[PDB]
Amino acid sequence: MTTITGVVLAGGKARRMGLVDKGLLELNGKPLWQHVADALMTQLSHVVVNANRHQEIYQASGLKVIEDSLADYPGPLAGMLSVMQQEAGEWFLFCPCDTPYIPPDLAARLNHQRKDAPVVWVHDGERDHPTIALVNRAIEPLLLEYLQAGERRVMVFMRLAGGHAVDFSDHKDAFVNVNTPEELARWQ
Ligand SMILES: [Li+]
Repeated sequence: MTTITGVVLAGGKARRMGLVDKGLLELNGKPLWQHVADALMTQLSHVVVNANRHQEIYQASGLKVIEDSLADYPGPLAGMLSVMQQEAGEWFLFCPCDTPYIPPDLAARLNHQRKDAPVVWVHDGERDHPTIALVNRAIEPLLLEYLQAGERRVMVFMRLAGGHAVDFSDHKDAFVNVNTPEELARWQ
């Protein structure tokens, strides 16, 4: 009943059981994934999180937690597809759990710039961020076919799907990501 569902991508898998859970690393007392979720909730009413470890911890802030299908597909696309299979509604705005400064015009600018394409993603002036992406429902069967073919490459898929980059180069540093606990330590 709203137009775009926001989605925090907190990562797959768990060949990572027993490793750092990056989305739960805290920045000024608040888990990174919640900084992303809170920024998406500024701009969208309905926001969910895709998480495959520590689900109970993710569930404690009261948002729906969506787990990957047993297919165990690789990479960020697998989370996107699991969310589309488990949520209704025609558009999704995905964002990884490690980019806590995303701006309040993310959804609005991606939508303004979509120009009829079924997918658009953020370019920050230096690089594409193809997991920060506004995706139409119609992508679901193409994603399923691509992952069932054993493919994983995110940019390749976005290109095959007819998407384009949207220029956010004027948003200084809104798209910086925390790659490691070492980097997080610097942003405190
Ligand atoms: Li653990």
